[PDB]
Amino acid sequence: MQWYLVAALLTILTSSQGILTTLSQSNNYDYATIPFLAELFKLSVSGFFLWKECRTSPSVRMTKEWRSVRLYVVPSVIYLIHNNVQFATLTYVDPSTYQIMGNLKIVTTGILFRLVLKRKLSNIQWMAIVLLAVGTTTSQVKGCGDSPCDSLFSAPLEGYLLGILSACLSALAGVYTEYLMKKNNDSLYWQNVQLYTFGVIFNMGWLIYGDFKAGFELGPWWQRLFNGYSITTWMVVFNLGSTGLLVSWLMKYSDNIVKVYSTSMAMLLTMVLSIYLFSVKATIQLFLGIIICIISLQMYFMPVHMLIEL
Amino acid sequence: MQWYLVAALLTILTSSQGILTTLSQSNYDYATIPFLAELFKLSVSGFFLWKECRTSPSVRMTKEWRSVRLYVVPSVIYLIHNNVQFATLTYVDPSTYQIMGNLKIVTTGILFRLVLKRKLSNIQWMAIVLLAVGTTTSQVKGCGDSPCDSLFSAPLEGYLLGILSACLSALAGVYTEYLMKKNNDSLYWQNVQLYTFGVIFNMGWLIYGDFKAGFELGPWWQRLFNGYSITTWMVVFNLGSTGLLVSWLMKYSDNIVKVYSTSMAMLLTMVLSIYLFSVKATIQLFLGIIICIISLQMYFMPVHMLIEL
Ligand SMILES: Nc1ccn([C@@H]2O[C@H](COP(=O)(O)O)[C@@H](O)[C@H]2O)c(=O)n1
Ligand SMILES: Nc1ccn([C@@H]2O[C@H](COP(=O)(O)O)[C@@H](O)[C@H]2O)c(=O)n1
Repeated sequence: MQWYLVAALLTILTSSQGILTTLSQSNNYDYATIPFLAELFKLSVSGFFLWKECRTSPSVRMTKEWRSVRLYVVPSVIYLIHNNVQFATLTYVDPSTYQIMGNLKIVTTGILFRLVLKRKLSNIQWMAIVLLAVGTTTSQVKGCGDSPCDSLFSAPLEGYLLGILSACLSALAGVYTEYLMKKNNDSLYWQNVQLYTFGVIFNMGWLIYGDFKAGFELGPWWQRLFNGYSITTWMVVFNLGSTGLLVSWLMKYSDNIVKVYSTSMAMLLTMVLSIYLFSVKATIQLFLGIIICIISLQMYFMPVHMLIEL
Repeated sequence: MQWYLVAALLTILTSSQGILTTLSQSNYDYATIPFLAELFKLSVSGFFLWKECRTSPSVRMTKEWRSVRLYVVPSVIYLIHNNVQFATLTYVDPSTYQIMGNLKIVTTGILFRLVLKRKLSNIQWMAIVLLAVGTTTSQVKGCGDSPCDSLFSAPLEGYLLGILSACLSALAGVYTEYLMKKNNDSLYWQNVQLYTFGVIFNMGWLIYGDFKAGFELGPWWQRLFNGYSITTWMVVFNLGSTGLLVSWLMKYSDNIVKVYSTSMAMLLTMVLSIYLFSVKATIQLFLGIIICIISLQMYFMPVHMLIEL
């Protein structure tokens, strides 16, 4: 119920789906179908709570007018375009280069927060947003004697340009979602229901397109849907659903910058946990990135009188 | 130089590329490795051919298009095979697909008799089957395995294509043996022709893939080295190595020695995965090994040793 508990919980669970994905990714299923099931989980859990809210509550705010309902399409259109850009990018860059260009969403959300959401940021705060992006990048940077030597700056221009466009779309999606939640006095569960309906539709249309690409002659998406699905596979479907509901909560009762701080701190926690479990070699880059990020946290969230005291 | 040392070495190295693949499958494209692996074999064969011509008084080499053009066929089969493999996986989970893979043992068996016209005793036929049964046994999904593959409950297309896949797989191998043994030619010249067409077709595949997206995205040659770790290069060499041994066996041995090596590699991988990846040893592993060890004895044991005390 407090934004900082939800944000902390999102951090805990964003790193859970991180580890559970790799474990489940032990050589058996389709990660094309999970986002569909993950959306279906969110759509049906939101609908449940909407139903329960209508039967429990004297008044439930719900804008049924197509003027406002149709606007929940946009995020899905952005995310569709985003997925094409992501796929396009990876045909110029190795996934590590792509993973590290991903920290640009922190600055692009920053900018669109100001531009689209028209919200005010101090200079100290702007410097924190940048520090966060720099701090996360720092932890990811390829250390000495790393077998996949990514020759820096030596990737094709298309790669760099698309990586940048990817981050702008990623940010735009999140920032537009916040707009939708906060533009209405409506119920969180009704906003979710509309949002995640269009997501289900578009996820589904994607899989139908994929089947169209092979002339519908091969196996259809609905038949294949459950193939290889272990328990761990189902854990991440729920886990991806869970975190997605928290993101919506924060889109309503918080902001994108709290989101990207949660997401960023999850990525650091994952690396810290990977040392004890997957036994990954701890590096100075991890150490440094954490300190930058902890300080980036304080800068942005610390009350401005605490910044100035002894 | 002795077939049984090469076969044993192929077993050792077929399981090496097995582990090294998963370890490296930790950043790259497994679409491009077969291309580099073929290039390695083509250029290592060419090297030894060159060296053989400069070292040897006489080198047997049939340059006539009548016989050179026949080295295309394996590549055409393997191309069709890869389409079938991809098609299959859109009806079945990879485990179901992996376990249907033991049918290549019986399909090589049959085509050995049909295409290569070679003679098998009944004891030998029973060994070929036992091998396929023994490998399947080790793979079978044990109690409390999270991906519960509802047996027999897959689509018909899946089962039918899995079967067709095995026939093509076998046909490719059996036809290769035909090519090696139909000539008195140099191993290195047979490799050079074989692996030239393989390079060409591997390359045409990647060009097709780029055509499928209108050549608008990243081209295969630019992308070729992306994500390539040292580990990645180890399996490229390792996949090249084993492939040269397969050719040796296509010439101076037979497909059945191949599939015994491949099968025993798959068992060794599971045994090694217990100490390294710490996979839980099962009775199915234990049973499959005993079946396979006995399947080995049956096929290779001299028939007087089978009958003594
Ligand atoms: N694999 C995926 C995953 C998501 N998407 C897009 O993202 C949207 C789903 O929303 P989220 O995944 O952001 O919850 C869909 O509208 C879909 O177009 C996709 O096109 N391919
Ligand atoms: N990923 C792969 C690997 C091989 N192949 C096919 O297999 C042939 C290469 O032979 P090997 O890789 O079996 O030595 C090529 O002609 C190619 O058409 C493919 O089409 N896609």
